Amino acid sequence: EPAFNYAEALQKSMFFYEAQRSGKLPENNRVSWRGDSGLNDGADVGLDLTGGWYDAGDHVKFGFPMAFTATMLAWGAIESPEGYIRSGQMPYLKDNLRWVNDYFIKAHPSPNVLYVQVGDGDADHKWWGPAEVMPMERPSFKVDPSCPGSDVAAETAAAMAASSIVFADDDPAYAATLVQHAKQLYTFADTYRGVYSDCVPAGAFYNSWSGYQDELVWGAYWLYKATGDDSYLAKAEYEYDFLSTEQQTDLRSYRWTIAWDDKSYGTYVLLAKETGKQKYIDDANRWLDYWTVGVNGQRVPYSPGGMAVLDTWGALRYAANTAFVALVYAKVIDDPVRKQRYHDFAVRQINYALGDNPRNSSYVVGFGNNPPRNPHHRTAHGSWTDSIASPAENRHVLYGALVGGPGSPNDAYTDDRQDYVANEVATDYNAGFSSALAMLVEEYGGTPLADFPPTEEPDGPEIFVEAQINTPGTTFTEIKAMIRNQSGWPARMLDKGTFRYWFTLDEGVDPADITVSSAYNQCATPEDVHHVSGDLYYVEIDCTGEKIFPGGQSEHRREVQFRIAGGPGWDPSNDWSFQGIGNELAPAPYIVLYDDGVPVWGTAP
Ligand SMILES: OC[C@H]1O[C@@H](O[C@H]2[C@H](O)[C@@H](O)[C@H](O[C@H]3[C@H](O)[C@@H](O)[C@H](O[C@H]4[C@H](O)[C@@H](O)[C@@H](O)O[C@@H]4CO)O[C@@H]3CO)O[C@@H]2CO)[C@H](O)[C@@H](O)[C@@H]1O
Ligand SMILES: OC[C@H]1O[C@@H](O[C@H]2[C@H](O)[C@@H](O)[C@H](O)O[C@@H]2CO)[C@H](O)[C@@H](O)[C@@H]1O
Ligand SMILES: [Ca+2]
Ligand SMILES: [Ca+2]
Repeated sequence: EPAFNYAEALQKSMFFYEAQRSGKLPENNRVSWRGDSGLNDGADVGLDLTGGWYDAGDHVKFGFPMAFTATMLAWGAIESPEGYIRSGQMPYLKDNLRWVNDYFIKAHPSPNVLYVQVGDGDADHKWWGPAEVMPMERPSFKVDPSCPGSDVAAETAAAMAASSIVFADDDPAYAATLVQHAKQLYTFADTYRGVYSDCVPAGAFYNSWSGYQDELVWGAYWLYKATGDDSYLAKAEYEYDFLSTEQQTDLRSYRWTIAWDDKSYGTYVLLAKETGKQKYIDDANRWLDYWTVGVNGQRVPYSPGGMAVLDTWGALRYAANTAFVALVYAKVIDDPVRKQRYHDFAVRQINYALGDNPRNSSYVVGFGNNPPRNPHHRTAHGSWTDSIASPAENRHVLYGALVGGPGSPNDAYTDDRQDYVANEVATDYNAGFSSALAMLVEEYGGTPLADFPPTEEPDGPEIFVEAQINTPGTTFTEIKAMIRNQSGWPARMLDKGTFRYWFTLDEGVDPADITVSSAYNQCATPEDVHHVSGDLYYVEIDCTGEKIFPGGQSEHRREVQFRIAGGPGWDPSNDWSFQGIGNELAPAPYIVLYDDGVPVWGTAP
């Protein structure tokens, strides 16, 4: 039996990806706390750019890492389709890949034009709240021959190519369409050279630190696989010689690893696997050795707990990416010693992430023992006051998300939501991780949870009305009502609200003489009252036009003070809406709040 249930981890990983979706969500949506969002993406350029994935805990749709994630996800499915079949996750993987690939098609309106970003990094990062109610404008950026982006373009080509292979048997039509798009994108990237971060304002988030050379090799190889066109393999091998060497030696880079920016490492193994040339094998060997035994005395930093810590930001992601590729290489190399080394290294790194560490805790949200509970994720947190600090605990469980983890080689970590360097989550963080999981399911087995996902229930009323007697009076009843929108299942706008306060006509009180005034009212103040039947009447406060949403202190609520003066004879004790209203602001169950005529809170007479 496996040390950890890899099938379950994988199953949750796929759920995470579904939680990262943007656009109009399907009817079959598994994440109850996610609603439609980014519905006007692309409007600024008259295009429909809805869909795709939110990059991390933020809401900007960064094309570069989104494309990479897609390729890594497809890669793992090509390596171990059995792993996805066994864990019963194959349909979800295809579903997730279809989601991001549909978007890529939407974003490629012509052969040499690719939209690589929707949203502004700074503006988007200045606000902290659920995606469904984002209040900022989201500009769409692109790359064309006038300002190319060979890296992002070639990656998107690789993404669509690799996926076409996955859909090949299921949807030959779809597969063909991805292949067609991929060729155009690769051509565009090879013909118009350039770094995409020179054209789109993503440099502060996903700067093209290595250039496009690695993507030209990467993209070529994958198109080769999808098409079978030998010229593509030729293209890859040629471009391979132009890869980055290290410091002073003529040796190709071996001290880092494959991630959204640098695909050099992937190509070492991929071409070695394809051709079997010593040239590739040496590079792949040197890289994987630096991560295991070391080369020339140098070795990637290791913690006492056994974790390979490459950098501070998203440490587990790097180790996980290497763990996957290592497993892939472990099957092609004949060397018994190396095969063991790489394979054992991979299982160790994945196991560490799943719980086998000094803290004996999982680093995969919602999985294992003592998992993280507060990752740096806006929608998962569910703040309604534009604050990362409130509420204390994330209101949702982002099942399957792999956190950054220990940024230093000391196995230390603190589940702090405000730590985006170690506690943020991301689509690419789970890319290499998921592929490794699929390989491990095929080998060590595991079984998915029959009843998953659990259906979360709201942590209280989401949209309600609170009230208290503002000023005591005997010929009138002055109320201080506070409309609230703290929704999270999912977050929703409340722009057509109205509420009713029912009261009973008293002996000696002429309705004609009843007045409704206010000294402070963020909504409208009505002139007359409304007779229902008999002695039953009601005051209607109109808040339509007011955008009440869980995204700020003043945004989520509307204060309405209102005095109903009836003169001598006025008696609030027989009034329906008055039941329960004390001197402290508290939910008023008898004041009905309506969203466009539909009751959302309270009970009517
Ligand atoms: O020089 C060594 C090596 O560098 C490689 O590039 C690194 C780069 O040095 C490093 O700064 C960068 O760090 C990224 C990180 O990988 C990424 O996960 C994170 O993403 C953020 C994003 O910036 C936010 O906007 C938001 O969306 O959240 C996410 C997740 O937190 O951002 C940081 C900073 O940009 O990673 C690069 C890739 O490893 C070169 O590729 C390599 O060739 C060099 O040898
Ligand atoms: O880019 C780093 C990190 O920023 C996070 O948003 C920050 C924002 O950059 C800062 O100006 C503001 O004061 O605080 C917010 C919240 O920490 C963003 O949420 C991360 O995704 C991103 O990785
Ligand atoms: Ca690159
Ligand atoms: Ca009365």
